[PDB]
Amino acid sequence: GPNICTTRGVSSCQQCLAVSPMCAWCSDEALPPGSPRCDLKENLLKDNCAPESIEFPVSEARVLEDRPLSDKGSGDSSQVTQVSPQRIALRLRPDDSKNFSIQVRQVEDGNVDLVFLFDGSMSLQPDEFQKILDFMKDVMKKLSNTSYQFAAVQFSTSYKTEFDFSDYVKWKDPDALLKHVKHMLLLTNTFGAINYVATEVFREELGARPDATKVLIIITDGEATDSGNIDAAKDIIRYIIGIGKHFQTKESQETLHKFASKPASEFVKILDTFEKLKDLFTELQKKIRSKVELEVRDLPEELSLSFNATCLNNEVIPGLKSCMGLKIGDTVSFSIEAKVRGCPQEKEKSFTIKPVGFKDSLIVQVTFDCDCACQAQAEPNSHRCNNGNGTFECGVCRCGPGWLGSQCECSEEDYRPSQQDECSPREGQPVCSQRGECLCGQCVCHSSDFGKITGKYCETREL
Ligand SMILES: *[C@@H]1O[C@H](CO)[C@@H](O)[C@H](O)[C@H]1NC(C)=O
Ligand SMILES: *[C@@H]1O[C@H](CO)[C@@H](O)[C@H](O)[C@H]1NC(C)=O
Ligand SMILES: [Ca+2]
Repeated sequence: GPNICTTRGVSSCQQCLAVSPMCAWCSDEALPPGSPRCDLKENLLKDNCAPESIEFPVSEARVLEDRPLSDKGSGDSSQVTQVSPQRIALRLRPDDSKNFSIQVRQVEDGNVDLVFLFDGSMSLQPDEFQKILDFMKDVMKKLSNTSYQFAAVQFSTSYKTEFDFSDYVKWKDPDALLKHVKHMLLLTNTFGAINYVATEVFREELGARPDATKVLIIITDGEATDSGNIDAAKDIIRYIIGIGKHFQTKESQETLHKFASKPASEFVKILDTFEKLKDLFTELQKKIRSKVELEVRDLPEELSLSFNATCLNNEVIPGLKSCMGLKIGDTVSFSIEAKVRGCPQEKEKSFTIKPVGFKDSLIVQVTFDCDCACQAQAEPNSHRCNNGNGTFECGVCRCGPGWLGSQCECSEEDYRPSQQDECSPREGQPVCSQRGECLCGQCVCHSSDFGKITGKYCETREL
């Protein structure tokens, strides 16, 4: 049962490869033109196509850089490795796919650049504002000897950095970092405050680490008094904590959703009192650095990925690019499939697959294997195609303007292949009255200076 490679009526080696990854092509030259050309390599070999003429590329995945994951008890010896492998060379056929895998293992503490964006509006009692200050001092005192880095920004009507990352690293003293804070006692411009942090606090000159996890703890006691968008803070993991009587109604709590990351059930936290601020972050802190999540950069438009995750105790979750509830030294893995659509023009592209908050990454160098190697001697104007009327690449003719056929001979389109038996009017007769040649199931009459020959079967001579 002639399958996809044979059926599609292909006219060259390139679109034969473009039919399907399983298709191979024969370029024998010496072969009855109406023989099969695009088929599986086994079927091509089953007929007597010259075995060395067969073109059958195969997609492949080759590991280039495969530093092993670092173990627990790791000194910075050529730095630590948390993603393996780190570079892979992918070669893909037209519309083909190829799987690969990566192990991820959090070897190090986990670098987090955390910003406190705390409400300083007029609604806060002097004690409540102090509870917020002591909350931040508590968090920083509890995390002094970790890879956490802290910045704090008070916002009301205005936005003010009380200290940034370079200030925290330099002093490491929560009391001294916050001693100058004066309660603003004004409005609640949450939109502009989040934009301020995203562009004016998360900056490398001010101590921010470019590969660290960006976290935003927003503490507020009322709805925002400004408006706009926070597109500039899309790359920051944003928690928001609404505290007090102004978030009693579920309506008021829902206004906070657009400020926090998704889903709101994870990143929006509602409290009735400021006393519960100590215990609340204690639980938040457990989900900040306990999750590996794959992040795809520079993925070409013609490429699509699918992920199957093995997330501790061999729970094989199809669809997931993340695993949560991880500890130091745990190892997870992801099976990744990359399918291309057709064949892009730029034949070499790269992209990155990286865990959020990691410097380690997997770079995937892609090359698309679409052309046939028999473009070597493609013989334009070949004597196999009516002398000039066709280019002879890969053992067949690619017909120039006008002409058609196996050899570029049939000129005016026969269209419907039908049969050569439509060249003689009845079963046993010779074709074209013996005054012409059957070309693509249609008679083409012998030319003579003695007179024209016409008719469907070249029966009429005009002397
Ligand atoms: C800070 O914590 C790390 C974590 O083990 C420890 O190795 C280091 O000695 C601590 N520093 C001080 C000054 O205690
Ligand atoms: C994910 O698992 C499904 C079912 O086992 C399989 O069909 C698919 O190829 C897998 N994908 C990858 C990228 O391994
Ligand atoms: Ca308020």
